[PDB]
Amino acid sequence: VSEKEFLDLPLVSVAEIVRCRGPKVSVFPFDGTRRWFHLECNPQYDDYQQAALRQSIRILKMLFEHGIETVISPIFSDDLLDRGDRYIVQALEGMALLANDEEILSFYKEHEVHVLFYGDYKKRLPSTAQGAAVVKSFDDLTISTSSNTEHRLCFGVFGNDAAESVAQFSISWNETHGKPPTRREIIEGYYGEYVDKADMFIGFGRFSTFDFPLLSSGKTSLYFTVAPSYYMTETTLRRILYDHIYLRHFRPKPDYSAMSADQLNVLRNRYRAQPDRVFGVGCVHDGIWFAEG
Amino acid sequence: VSEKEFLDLPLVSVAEIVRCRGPKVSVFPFDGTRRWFHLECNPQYDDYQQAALRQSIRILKMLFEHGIETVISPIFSDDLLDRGDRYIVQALEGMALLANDEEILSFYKEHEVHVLFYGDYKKRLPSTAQGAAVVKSFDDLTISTSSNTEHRLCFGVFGNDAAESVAQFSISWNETHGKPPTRREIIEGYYGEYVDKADMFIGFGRFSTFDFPLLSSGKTSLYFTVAPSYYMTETTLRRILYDHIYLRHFRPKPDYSAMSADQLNVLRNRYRADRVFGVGCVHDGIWFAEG
Ligand SMILES: O=C(O)c1c(C(=O)O)c(C(=O)O)c(C(=O)O)c(C(=O)O)c1C(=O)O
Ligand SMILES: O=C(O)c1c(C(=O)O)c(C(=O)O)c(C(=O)O)c(C(=O)O)c1C(=O)O
Ligand SMILES: O=C(O)c1c(C(=O)O)c(C(=O)O)c(C(=O)O)c(C(=O)O)c1C(=O)O
Repeated sequence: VSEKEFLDLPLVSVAEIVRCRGPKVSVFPFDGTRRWFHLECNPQYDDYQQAALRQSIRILKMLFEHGIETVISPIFSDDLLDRGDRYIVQALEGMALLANDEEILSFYKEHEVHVLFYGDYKKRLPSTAQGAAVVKSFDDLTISTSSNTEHRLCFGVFGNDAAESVAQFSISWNETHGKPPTRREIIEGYYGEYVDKADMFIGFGRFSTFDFPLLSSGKTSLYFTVAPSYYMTETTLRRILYDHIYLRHFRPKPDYSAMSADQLNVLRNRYRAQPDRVFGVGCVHDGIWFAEG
Repeated sequence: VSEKEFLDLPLVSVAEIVRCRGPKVSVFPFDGTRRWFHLECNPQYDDYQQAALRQSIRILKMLFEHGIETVISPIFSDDLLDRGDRYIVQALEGMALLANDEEILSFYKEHEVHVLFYGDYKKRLPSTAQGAAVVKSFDDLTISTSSNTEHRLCFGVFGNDAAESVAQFSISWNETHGKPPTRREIIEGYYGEYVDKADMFIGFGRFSTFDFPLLSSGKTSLYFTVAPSYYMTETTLRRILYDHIYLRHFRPKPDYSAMSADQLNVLRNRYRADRVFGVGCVHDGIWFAEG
């Protein structure tokens, strides 16, 4: 099955393929959107939060339409890369939109998305009226979308450093059960439901991943877009899916004892000089980091 | 300071720079060493475990000498990529070497390395006799290198999925202390000592990271070499270090509201021209990242 074929497939058979072979759980932060906003919109007229929210809908829609069961989307934390909002008041406007805007509520309905929140936000959100309201809206959104069974969407708010949460949870579970919680139960406790390990993380810019505790594995395929997340097109998404599905786990494994001198030379040249190439090494233009290619 | 300048530096300078600007903690699994072995050695005449061991010593020495304080190296687990051994009898040979080999005991001694092991190896490993022995060797090695204070080496053996371990550690801790353990205490519990969050991870081949629970962060800089880990030269390491130290956290941050139409255009065009690092191709059953 070739890449061009896969790009030529109608959406339905792609979603079938993904439902069979994964990725089942995908991590996708929306990074660099302030960059995107200053390049693709008019900051003098356009409303930042609405522009961003429209793109979040578009991308979530795209991911689910391609047959991805669960999306994990870090939204706000101390270690989020290229975050959507520098200051928490603006971030709280964004989160509120996530839990109250009619357009996105309609999206959750139309795509049967059940929406969960993870992280330390119940403690760490501002002890302000606004943060109280946001926490409330989160709880309400989890409730109002709880009849939706086709897709799971997990938003991460202070979704780094689960260690203390796991500890306290485990202590409680042991007190209430007489035995430690299994791994499964720990995951349910942190995310509100059981979620399988991530099959891919799609990042942007600097190679870095974050905010998906308990869900990371060496099997999680990692990608890093050159352009900020909201530049994501359906073709890009397909190149990533094709790579994860057919290329990252190609069979059969090569047998190097079976190789000709030529075959070893050919493979040696790829790895050997030239030279000492490492992906993730970059360069800086006008204060902006870009991976060298 | 530029890439060329940094590369021209005396090692001692590079190391002082690393000592004060980081990476203080670096994750470096040794991956694809079987490809390397089939490409660079003679399997009919060369001993695999010894060749691998010698390369491990070379790279570890290189990292510690460049000023890095703690190296975390996944050795064996269920989610390692391009692992050193397909079967656990061989992997136990390698582990045994790490705790018992003359050359490497000498390495720990001369570079004042304290060596710890993390993961669920005490439960999984000693199903057999060889495993039980490896575990005792692990313990002995942690103890006999314990007065070394310059550098820390953590070898990962079944060092993924710490959740259950953290849970039991916390239950026990709370039972003996009357309060939950802090993050620091949890980290000390899992690794034996407190370890700061990883500042960088250096993989190989398929973009993936693994086997450093509790120590991963958005700030962990990630790198994936094209060639198997044992091909690493001092130049590669210096390019990596330079990127992490001076590029990944460039200041000052750009101000888009202060750019000219032309400046906005040039940047808009880099992004509008669609590439994804991590997308690859396959030659002869082997995956390579596309440039
Ligand atoms: O301080 C910021 O919030 C910020 C960030 C950031 O995520 O920390 C970035 C960034 O993407 O890393 C940028 C940036 O686009 O480089 C800026 C910026 O406007 O230059 C800021 C910022 O608000 O200053
Ligand atoms: O789980 C695998 O994907 C797998 C497969 C496979 O294609 O299903 C094979 C195979 O092609 O037979 C093999 C194999 O080498 O026989 C392995 C394997 O290396 O054990 C795997 C696998 O990694 O699980
Ligand atoms: O089954 C293996 O152990 C294996 C692996 C592996 O780590 O799972 C790899 C690999 O690097 O992914 C390879 C490989 O080099 O691609 C091989 C191989 O010899 O092709 C094997 C293997 O022992 O078959």
